[PDB]
Amino acid sequence: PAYRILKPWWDVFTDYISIVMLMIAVFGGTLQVTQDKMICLPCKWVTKDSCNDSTGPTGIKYDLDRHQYNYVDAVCYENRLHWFAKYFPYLVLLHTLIFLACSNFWFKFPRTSSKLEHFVSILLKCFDSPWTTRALSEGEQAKALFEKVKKFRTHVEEGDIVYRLYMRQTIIKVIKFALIICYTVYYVHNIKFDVDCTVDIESLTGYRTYRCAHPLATLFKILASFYISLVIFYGLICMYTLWWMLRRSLKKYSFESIREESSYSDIPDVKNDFAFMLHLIDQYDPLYSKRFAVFLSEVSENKLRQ
Amino acid sequence: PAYRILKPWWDVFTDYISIVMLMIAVFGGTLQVTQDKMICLPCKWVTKDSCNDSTGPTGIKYDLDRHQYNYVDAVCYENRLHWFAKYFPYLVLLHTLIFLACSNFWFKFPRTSSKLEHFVSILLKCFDSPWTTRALSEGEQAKALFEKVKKFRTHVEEGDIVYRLYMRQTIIKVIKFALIICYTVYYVHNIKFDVDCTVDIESLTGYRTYRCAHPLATLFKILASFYISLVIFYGLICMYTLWWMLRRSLKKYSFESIREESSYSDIPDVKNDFAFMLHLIDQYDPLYSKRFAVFLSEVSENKLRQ
Amino acid sequence: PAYRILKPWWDVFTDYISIVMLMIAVFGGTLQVTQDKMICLPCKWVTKDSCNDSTGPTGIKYDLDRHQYNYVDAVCYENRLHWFAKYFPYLVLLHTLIFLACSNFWFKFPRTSSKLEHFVSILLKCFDSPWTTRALSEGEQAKALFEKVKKFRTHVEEGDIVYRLYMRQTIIKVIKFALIICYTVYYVHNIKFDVDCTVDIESLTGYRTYRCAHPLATLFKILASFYISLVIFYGLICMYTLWWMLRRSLKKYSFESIREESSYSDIPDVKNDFAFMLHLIDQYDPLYSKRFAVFLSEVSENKLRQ
Amino acid sequence: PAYRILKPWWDVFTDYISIVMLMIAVFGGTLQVTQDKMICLPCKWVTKDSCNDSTGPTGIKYDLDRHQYNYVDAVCYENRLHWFAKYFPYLVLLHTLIFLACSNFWFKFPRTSSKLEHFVSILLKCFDSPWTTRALSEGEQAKALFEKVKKFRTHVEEGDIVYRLYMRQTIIKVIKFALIICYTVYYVHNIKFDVDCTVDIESLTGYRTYRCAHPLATLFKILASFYISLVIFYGLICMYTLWWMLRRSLKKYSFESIREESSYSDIPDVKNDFAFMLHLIDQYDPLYSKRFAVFLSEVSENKLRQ
Amino acid sequence: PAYRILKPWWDVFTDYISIVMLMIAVFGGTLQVTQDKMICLPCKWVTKDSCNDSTGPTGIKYDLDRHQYNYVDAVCYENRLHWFAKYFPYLVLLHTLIFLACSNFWFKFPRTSSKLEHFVSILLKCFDSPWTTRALSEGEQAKALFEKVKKFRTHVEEGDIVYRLYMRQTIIKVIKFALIICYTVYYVHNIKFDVDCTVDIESLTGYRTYRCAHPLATLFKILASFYISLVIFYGLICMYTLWWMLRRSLKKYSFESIREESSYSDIPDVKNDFAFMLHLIDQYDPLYSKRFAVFLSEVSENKLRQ
Amino acid sequence: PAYRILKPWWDVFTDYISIVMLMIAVFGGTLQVTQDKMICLPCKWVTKDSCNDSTGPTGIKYDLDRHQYNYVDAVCYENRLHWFAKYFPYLVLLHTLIFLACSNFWFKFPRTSSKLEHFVSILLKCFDSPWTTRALSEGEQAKALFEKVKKFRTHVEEGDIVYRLYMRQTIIKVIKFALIICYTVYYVHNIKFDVDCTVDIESLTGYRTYRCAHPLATLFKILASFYISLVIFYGLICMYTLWWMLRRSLKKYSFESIREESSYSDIPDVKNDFAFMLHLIDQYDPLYSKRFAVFLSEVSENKLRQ
Ligand SMILES: CCCC[C@@]1(C2CCCC2)Cc2cc(OCCCC(=O)O)c(Cl)c(Cl)c2C1=O
Repeated sequence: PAYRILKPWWDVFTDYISIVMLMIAVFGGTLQVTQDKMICLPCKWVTKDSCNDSTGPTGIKYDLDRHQYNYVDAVCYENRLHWFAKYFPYLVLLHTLIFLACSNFWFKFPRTSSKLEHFVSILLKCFDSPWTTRALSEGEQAKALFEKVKKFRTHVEEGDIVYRLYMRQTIIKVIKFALIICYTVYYVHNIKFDVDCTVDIESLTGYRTYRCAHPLATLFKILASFYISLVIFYGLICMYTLWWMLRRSLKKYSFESIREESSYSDIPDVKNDFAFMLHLIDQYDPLYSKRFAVFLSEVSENKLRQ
Repeated sequence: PAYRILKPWWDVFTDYISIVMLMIAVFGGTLQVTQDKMICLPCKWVTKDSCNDSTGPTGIKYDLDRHQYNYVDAVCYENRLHWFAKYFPYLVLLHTLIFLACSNFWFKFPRTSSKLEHFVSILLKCFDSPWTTRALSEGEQAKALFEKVKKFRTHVEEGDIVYRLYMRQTIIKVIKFALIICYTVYYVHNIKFDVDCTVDIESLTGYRTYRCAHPLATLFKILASFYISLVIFYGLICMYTLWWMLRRSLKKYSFESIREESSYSDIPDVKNDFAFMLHLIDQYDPLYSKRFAVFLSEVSENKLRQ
Repeated sequence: PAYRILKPWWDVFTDYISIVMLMIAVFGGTLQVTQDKMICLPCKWVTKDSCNDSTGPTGIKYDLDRHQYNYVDAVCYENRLHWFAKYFPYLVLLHTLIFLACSNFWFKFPRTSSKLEHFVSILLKCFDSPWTTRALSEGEQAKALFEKVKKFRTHVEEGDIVYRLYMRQTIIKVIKFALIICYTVYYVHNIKFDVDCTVDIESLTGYRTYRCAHPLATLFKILASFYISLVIFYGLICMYTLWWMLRRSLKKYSFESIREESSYSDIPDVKNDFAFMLHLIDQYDPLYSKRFAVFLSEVSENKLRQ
Repeated sequence: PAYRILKPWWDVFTDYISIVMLMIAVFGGTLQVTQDKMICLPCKWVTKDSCNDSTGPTGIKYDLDRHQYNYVDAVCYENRLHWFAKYFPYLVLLHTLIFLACSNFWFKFPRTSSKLEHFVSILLKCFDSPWTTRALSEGEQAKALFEKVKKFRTHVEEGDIVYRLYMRQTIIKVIKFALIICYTVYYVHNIKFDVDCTVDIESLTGYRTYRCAHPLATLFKILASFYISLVIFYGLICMYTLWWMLRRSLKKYSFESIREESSYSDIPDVKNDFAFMLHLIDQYDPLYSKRFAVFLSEVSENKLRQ
Repeated sequence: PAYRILKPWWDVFTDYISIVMLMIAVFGGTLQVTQDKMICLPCKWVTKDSCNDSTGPTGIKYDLDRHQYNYVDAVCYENRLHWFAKYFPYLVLLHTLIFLACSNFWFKFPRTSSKLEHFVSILLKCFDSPWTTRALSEGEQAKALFEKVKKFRTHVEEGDIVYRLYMRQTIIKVIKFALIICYTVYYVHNIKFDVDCTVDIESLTGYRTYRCAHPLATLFKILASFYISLVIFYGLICMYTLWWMLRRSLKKYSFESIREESSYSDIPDVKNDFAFMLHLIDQYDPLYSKRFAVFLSEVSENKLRQ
Repeated sequence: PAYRILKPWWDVFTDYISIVMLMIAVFGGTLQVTQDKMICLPCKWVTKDSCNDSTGPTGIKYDLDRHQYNYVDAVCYENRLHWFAKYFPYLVLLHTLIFLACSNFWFKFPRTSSKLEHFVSILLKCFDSPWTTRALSEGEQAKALFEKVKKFRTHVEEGDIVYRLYMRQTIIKVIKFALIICYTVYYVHNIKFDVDCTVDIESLTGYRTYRCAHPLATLFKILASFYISLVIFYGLICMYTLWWMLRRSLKKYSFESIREESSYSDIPDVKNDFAFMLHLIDQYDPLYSKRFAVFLSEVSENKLRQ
């Protein structure tokens, strides 16, 4: 609904990034179940579990059918291949859904969605107010507004809940980024084209060690190296937020910059949880606060009462 | 329709969980009919239905074509493989559709949908009522409302039907969870990569026992271990409900907390099935009851009659 | 359109059942054209068209290529396999479309859709009628309603057509259920995994008899055993209907239960085809008849005329 | 748009039939390009281009690779297979699109869509007319209607164009049905499972004659035998139309059955092309003519003029 | 938007033809990337790059594996096959998109879309005009219309731009048709089933010449022969247009046929680019001009001024 | 929303081009993951890593199975094939998304979307203004408009931000085009059908060098040669823009061409960032400026004040 203004500039970049993070999780995923087979050949000559080396030349005959090649692929794809290479597309999906759903969980929990639901309502109407024109430079209906916003100020003034949740979201969408890099940089070298496996199934095929190949290992390094670069730019967004979300100390509002402009001084600072909801709407666009900066002044209420 | 308020906080978490439970039933299902073949090799040397064990090495030749390998796969996939491994994706779909449809069956049965249909109607209007402003702090049209809600109170006051059905839903969406864990934890070890089969078809192939492999056995342990963890968190939701749905004993309402605020005392407790429909809307958000806490007071009716 | 009230409780269960009956006809169908191949091996040793029986063991060599195996599969899938196993998904689709379309054919035939089209119209307005409030406890516009419903009573009072068609639908949606069970229970044992075929093509392959396998035979027994259980529960719905649709003998209406409540006695029973359209709307919810139980009373017409 | 009334009962059945005719053309078509391969084996022993006939038995070795089998399939699928078996799904699509598009071409040609566009307009308003209530039993605005329909009668009264086109549609949607049966019954026996081909490519494979198999030949007989039965029932619809479209001889209208009911006699028969547009709307439902049977009577115009 | 009237009868046929032209470009295209492989066999005996010719018979053994057959297919499909056979589905798509997009480019270029945007606006209102009723047989608001259309006549009267573009479209959608036939008839014989190739890769396979087969060559002759017949019927549409678009010489309008009917003579011919926009709307349906044939007459303006 | 007028003619062509650029990135991409295999044969005779050259002829036998051919394909597709041939479809997608998203980023950044959001609003209303009719040839409500646009002129008059961003977009959507041609023309010759590889895996297969083939190399030259031609035509669009975006020097507006027409001279030039938003709407269509050319004249304000 009408929550576009409620999202600052930095949380607009993030909503697009958290999609393209998902696009390379379904594209890498459909490409990993349809395919991501392994090819595997035995090594006749071997030295310590390593394929050492060996008129016109001719092929080598291992005397193996197709099902023995297809059996050893599954073994050397299940056992001697890192779980990160096989599950990378399913894993970035699980994480980006968290990074995404955490943002919107603050809009679904009814203890907090209700407070947002009517706060943006009274600001959206106050923006369109003929009296704000005169103050910036059948009134009894407009008096009920003054009593509404006076009630809605005294209704939400007991404690912080949305400033608690929205502070949790940027506390937990930074730890994840700090957790992602802990494992996604430490396990990307595990994926690689050339794979050697040794699985002890001599009884079936006749060989010990099998050199193998993972053809999509190169295409997953690209997505992974494109993913984590699509997550530090994400992480740089949320870092400046907490730099901005604690330096300001916005437990209350500061109307001191407009009280000179209106020259009324009958408008006091709002105590808690009415500032913060207002503080980011001014960070979105600074007009919507100065038109709401008049409904709290009793002189303006008096001039409206006339 | 306008039933969002009618769903408490715990039944909001559940509607999302009952989707992702389904997403891993269609994804595991398309991946089980397209594929989930079995590979199978015979074991030349065997000791009690068990593949015991056995210059440069060379392959083993079983002298089998492709159709004999493709025939024994079907046999050892039909007979010597547990039904739970093959039907897991179809089974969680059947169950999550029950877990899902049971929630909404209370909205379709016309004996009960009708009662919900107009109860939320009179609350949605009473929320938007100018007279509630004065009481919280051409009236003949508003008098018809007082007679409507007095009639609608005496119309629904005979017995409990929605409190019967909505009590059935959380009685039967707990037994299922208790039934799921009885079988889904006891049969997940049945699925496994390495499979040995012995099916007595020597007349066709020439061998008795065949070692086999199920490559998706690892991918189904993950979904199953992800599913049941996506069902105890579900089950923890419905457990607190019955803790909450019996401790309160909400056969009637308790207006005693607002009768001090209004200071009217002309508003009596509603007898049965008008409280419970109101009791969870107050559990959703506690405003919608205090604005409906005035239309029952005859002094307020008298002041409205003026 | 506004026909939801026009459908009793039992025909609400049925509309969902007639979908899931279709879901296992398209899922079983896409799975039967994409696949449902047969595997087939010859039997070197045979006794009366039956594969009798026969250091380390070795494979048996039939000296057949892939195209001879692929040719004999088509033969033993076309000739020695029951049509019910191959066409089950296409057959339940054909039947559920009949079971489904018969329900809605009563809404498309213009001789009967027209009568339904305005009957529900005059009831939907009469439900919202201020005069019904006073009777339950610029009138000239409401007089035209009294003349409309008096005309619409004398307009539809000649014979039964919707009571004829809606009686046909539950006469023909019971015979089908009785026809389904006659063949679907008598032919489900025909589908089975192990198949033996004998097709007399020695000239091409060299063998007489071929043991075969149908890997989806187990997955079709499940859908079939799930289907017919999804059709007797359907059939139990329509059985109670005719128990209810003949015991009542609703050729006319019985207003005798409300004539005490209104205490007017100026409202006579409606003769034919105006009761039945009204009789099931009262079976849906019993309010919509008692508000329509006043527009037929000439005293109420007189009090409205004042 | 509002053209539902303009379509009689028989052209309602037809719109559904002309869909399911198409559903078995896309289903038979996707199933014919994805697959509909041919299998082909050579016949070592042959007598006049016919595969005559021929301890434990053993396979026959033709000494052919896979590409020689795959080459001869294309030849014996291109040359020795009837075009009707390969193109049946594309052919019923081409025909059902004609059967379908011909119906709606009468709504697109602007010389005739315009006439339909305002004729249904003046009937749709006249149906909702308070004056029709009194006649069936600020008027100057209603006078303009009388002059509108008098003008719209004299505007469309010169000749027949929609009665020409709609007569063409049922002249050409009967000849096609008569053309379909001429070829679709005479060529269905051409499709059959067992196929023998002889193509003179000894230089490549080494054989003259090849027995073959067409596995979908049985599934196309079913659709074809289901299609033509889905076209004679179609053809039976359009046959009764011309029985009905010529027996009536509806070059003009006959208001003689209502002139007794109104007892005005100031309403004359409409000459041409205003009757036929009205004649089928009465065949849809007979109410819409008797309410339009008053706007042409000058006494009614006079009583409206008062 | 409301541009349906703005399209004559001939440009209505064309919009459907330019779809079915596209339907056989995506159907022929999906069928050409999924498949359209080539089969290729070597010719042991050859005379001048031509496969000349050559108890019970036996197969010929070329001693080739599957990858040598799969390598020579790509070569003889890339080199010795005409580009028209491989790219026909992609080529008719490119052309039909031009034939299609050129029609609608006249609606997107803002220099001309603006002129169309308000011309149809003033005609759509003037069609619904009570004063046209009297002339065909609070007026100050209608005076502004007379001044609007007098202004909109003097606003668009300087030169021809839409008559320039719409003349370009039928100049360039005839040259293409004349270009299509120049190449599509001269290259359809290139596609054919039997293909002989000779590619000089003896070093890999061992043979010089390879007979091949293109199984879809017959299905592309049908679409091509169906396509070009679906483009001359298109081309016959645009030919009559220029016969009609130059014979008339519609640089201005001719109101001489209605000036007798109105008998006013105060309505002069519109100079340029107001006639042509009006000339084709009369060619669509001749009513919309005679109702617009009154707003230009100063006597009608005078009678409206009264 | 209502931003169609805000986009000049050249940025309308571009929005379509930036789609078809994407259509050949998803079509080339689905065709590159589904397929784009490589075929590879060894060369028995070789001279310096080059396959030199070599009764009836017979095939060459390399004594290789299918898995050795399938292993060497992956190697010679991963190592000896240019990254541009494999990643071309993924690369044009990444670039066209930038070319596309950069255009619309100027509409999402809230510091600039807000300014556009109300500028087009006041022009869209002023276009529909009765007073503009008189000037081109309850007014207190129209006075508020004059004060609104006087305020909205003094509100946006401090600096340039949208003229900064929209200047950045055409500075960065020209450098990319200049960067595309730097690499896309220099790397298209890398893709080619015939490929020779040499990868040093003698230990597994037995050969050193393998001739290979890339069958889609011809289909990617076409898309690439079609792509870059679909990007210079794009690049020609943005080049004329900067020719037009600097020659005009539109830091302010020039009302001198209309001040003769109105003959008021009370309308001064707008200083900065109100001209440019207006300058391109006049470049779209020159009407919307002359109707907005009156609300700034105090004589017109005075005549409106009367
Ligand atoms: C005698 C060995 C050399 C010839 C081949 C070689 C040895 C094994 C393969 C090549 C040809 C072939 C083709 C086959 O079918 C291909 C299915 C692939 C698909 O489904 O795409 C099968 Cl089964 C077999 Cl046994 C065989 C052979 O005897």
